[PDB]
Amino acid sequence: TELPGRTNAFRIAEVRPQVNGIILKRLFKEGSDVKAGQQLYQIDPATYEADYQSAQANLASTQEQAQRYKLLVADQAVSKQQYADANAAYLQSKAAVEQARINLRYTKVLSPISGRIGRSAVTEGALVTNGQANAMATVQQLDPIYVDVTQPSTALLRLRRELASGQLERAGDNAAKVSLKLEDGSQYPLEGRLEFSEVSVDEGTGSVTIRAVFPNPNNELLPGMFVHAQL
Amino acid sequence: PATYEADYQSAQANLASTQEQAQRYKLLVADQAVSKQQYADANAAYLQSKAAVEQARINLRYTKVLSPISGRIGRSAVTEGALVTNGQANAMATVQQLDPIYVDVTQPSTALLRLRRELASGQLERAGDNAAKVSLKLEDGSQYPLEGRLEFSEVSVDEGTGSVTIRAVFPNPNNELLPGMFVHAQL
Amino acid sequence: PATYEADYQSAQANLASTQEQAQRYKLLVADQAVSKQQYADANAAYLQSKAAVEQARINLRYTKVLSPISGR
Amino acid sequence: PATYEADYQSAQANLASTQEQAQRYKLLVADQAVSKQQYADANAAYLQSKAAVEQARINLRYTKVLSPISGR
Ligand SMILES: O=C[C@H](O)CO
Ligand SMILES: O=C[C@H](O)CO
Repeated sequence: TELPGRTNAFRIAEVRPQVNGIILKRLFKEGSDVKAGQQLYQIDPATYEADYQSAQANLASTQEQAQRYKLLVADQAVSKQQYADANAAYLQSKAAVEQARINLRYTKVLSPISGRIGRSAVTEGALVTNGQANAMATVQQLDPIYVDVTQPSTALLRLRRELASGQLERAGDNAAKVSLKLEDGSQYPLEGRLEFSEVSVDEGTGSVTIRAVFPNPNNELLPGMFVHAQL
Repeated sequence: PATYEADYQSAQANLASTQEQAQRYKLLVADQAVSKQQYADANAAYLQSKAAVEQARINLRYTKVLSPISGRIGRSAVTEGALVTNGQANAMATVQQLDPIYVDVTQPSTALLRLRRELASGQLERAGDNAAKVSLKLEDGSQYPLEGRLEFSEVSVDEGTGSVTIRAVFPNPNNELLPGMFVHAQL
Repeated sequence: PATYEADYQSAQANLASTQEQAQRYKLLVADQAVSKQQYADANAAYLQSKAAVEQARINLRYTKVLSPISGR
Repeated sequence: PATYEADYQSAQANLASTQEQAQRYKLLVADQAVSKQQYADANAAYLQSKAAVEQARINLRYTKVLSPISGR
């Protein structure tokens, strides 16, 4: 039995800015392989870095001020007000620093997922805004790769029982071993699982959609291919 | 939540401050050691802080997107790293409780009555008040192993057709039954 | 020196920023892609920063009270 | 023509405005008081207005349908 389907990325993530600024450098090769947590961009941190330190200086000051008054009020050398106001400022500073720190951190646009980044929709030197609609880039885990197969709800059961009645080659709980046949006609050398748990159902058709998972090193398989699973 | 968490704490700091200010100034005006203005203003700020904090708290909370129902989630319409907006048109994902599963049956208003009386006249196998036991037959032809209730209380009526729609309830562990199947209930 | 040290770095951070700003705007003005009033201001900030830094540096330095003479 | 007449004057009002705006920004770029890009946007609007007015004028004129040929 041959089940028609489309290959899809195993995982998709969008790269976006979370701080305002100018793209200083784009540290990645379009179309290369990037790891999750890897810096993909550098937003000119000249200022954020400046504010952050400007802040810490402030906190260092107000903090001393406060700690000194805490001591003094205990001996009434100072009033309950002055200490209150002093500890007030101290708290505000401490807050500012934390916000400064957060923004500086967002200056290094990291990759959320491990996969394959394509073209960078943003040129170096460009202006980037937190909340902006468009994404700077898109990474894609392409190794284990999906193959979305759609069968009429009936067939999914039929297969499901053959799986339990040993009539199908086990591949794991709810998974049968399968082979892939490119629209090329050729036979993808490796083979993978065909999980039976449903992922979606077009109630307007009643048909179900399940996923096959093939190993894809060498990156021979790419999203969008019209293939055929085999049981 | 890096920031929401930051604003929330930034806020709580403030409240802690203004609250002290108030509770104190509430005592000085008490002995005319501070004008009515000074205290009114102090309690003003205090109330504002208290409000700010509550709003910060609410936003932080929404940071963790929970599932409203228990059931089966399908694909996630949103990728990680994506930008999400309150009020946005599209839903991030849809959960569907498929275990007890419904089977919408449509019979002409007449038939519904015919069956309703057989139910009362014991001519139909009771399954509960207003419910008769029923079996399911997939469009496959096969016979769904389990069986369930066929509630007679109407759910909707296409007045343009006069026909009524009632629901059958089948157990569906194993998740063999899925939405959209064209089946047949049997009595 | 906890603070002086902090102000001093707080400062240098600032200068590093305004300095970049200035050096860049001067390029723009040369293409008339920014009013010289914008540049003037940019270089104005740069000079203030540069001044701040120097004063910061001076104060930090005075943080280690040294002995003027050799003796007892 | 109640409206076409209104739109035509509504427009001319606009043009009179943006035109002044432009002519003034034109003296600024001359003294590097503004960027080329600014005088650009200003002159951009000015040209759009001038176009709008001409279209308004044309339409108002057609409010008076005329005969293409001499005949019966
Ligand atoms: O931008 C999406 C792909 O990475 C490239 O073209
Ligand atoms: O929500 C059901 C499917 O997973 C998607 O669209």
